[PDB]
Amino acid sequence: ACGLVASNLNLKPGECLRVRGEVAPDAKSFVLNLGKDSNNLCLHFNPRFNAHGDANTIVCNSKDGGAWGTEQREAVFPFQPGSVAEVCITFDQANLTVKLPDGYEFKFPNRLNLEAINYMAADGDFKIKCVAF
Amino acid sequence: CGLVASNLNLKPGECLRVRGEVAPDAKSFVLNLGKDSNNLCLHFNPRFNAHGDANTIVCNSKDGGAWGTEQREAVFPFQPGSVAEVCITFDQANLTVKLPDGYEFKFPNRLNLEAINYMAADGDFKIKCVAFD
Ligand SMILES: C#CCO[C@H]1[C@@H](O)[C@@H](CO)O[C@@H](O[C@H]2[C@H](O)[C@@H](NC(C)=O)[C@H](OCC=C)O[C@@H]2CO)[C@@H]1O
Ligand SMILES: C#CCO[C@H]1[C@@H](O)[C@@H](CO)O[C@@H](O[C@H]2[C@H](O)[C@@H](NC(C)=O)[C@H](OCC=C)O[C@@H]2CO)[C@@H]1O
Repeated sequence: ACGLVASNLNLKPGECLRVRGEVAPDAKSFVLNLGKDSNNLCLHFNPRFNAHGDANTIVCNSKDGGAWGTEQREAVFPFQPGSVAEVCITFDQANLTVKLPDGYEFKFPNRLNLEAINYMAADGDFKIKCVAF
Repeated sequence: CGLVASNLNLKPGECLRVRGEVAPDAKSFVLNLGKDSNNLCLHFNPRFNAHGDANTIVCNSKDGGAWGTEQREAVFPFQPGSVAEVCITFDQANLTVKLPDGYEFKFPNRLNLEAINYMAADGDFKIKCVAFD
């Protein structure tokens, strides 16, 4: 499903983007995309509950000029179907830092050259309740 | 200009809460709501000192790119250099706009929208949080 799209976010390095949403009881996966536009993502954040052959795995990637980068997976899955979850994201030139429920945090390399994050899109089985910038 | 959001999927009776910062030198700010940028059920424009108005909220609609007839409100609970929250709901007949300090007004739903999918900010108001109830 296609969810909320925001543009002109003007999120600068060090600033925090917070997103709170409801994970569907029968959720299979959801996505938060961040970057410049739909073809230029410094972060594709994709928790997979049960999707693409994956169970309870966070998949991350980038997209540069339409081209998917090299996927990476994380080793903690602090999401439950049928619950509210918050995600908090910042960045600097080297990395995005993703803070999750249950104390967990990880970094994903920043493979694009964006001065600010201007675009966010949410998709899949996560109903956005609040965005704070 | 400011934040633009699409795919909001706001339905009748649901509450959209927008918090932000009114600039210290504010002259005017805008929240636009509707289907898309050409079809606005609400152009909400507090004018501190702008476009011929002092301390007046101007409201209008836009239907297929054409501005409607302006409505001016009777109240103005905004100050430059402050934080302010605006809360909006709608139904068949009207948008209801709840303002700081207990003020509220109605603006007719001229386009008869059954969903609000688009929001945009402009002017001397920086959005800091958007919430959906
Ligand atoms: C469009 C879109 C969003 O979906 C794709 C996106 O989530 C990317 C992120 O990298 O992954 C795509 O699926 C991958 C899948 O993750 C890969 N799995 C493994 C384990 O590496 C897969 O690998 C081949 C199988 C060993 O390739 C697919 C499709 O590209 C999402 O489709
Ligand atoms: C585009 C855009 C955003 O700005 C315009 C928008 O707010 C519309 C909404 O109807 O109003 C435009 O300004 C009017 C202004 O409301 C009028 N003021 C008065 C007091 O009638 C003005 O009248 C002539 C000057 C006293 O005309 C302007 C332009 O139509 C905003 O430009």
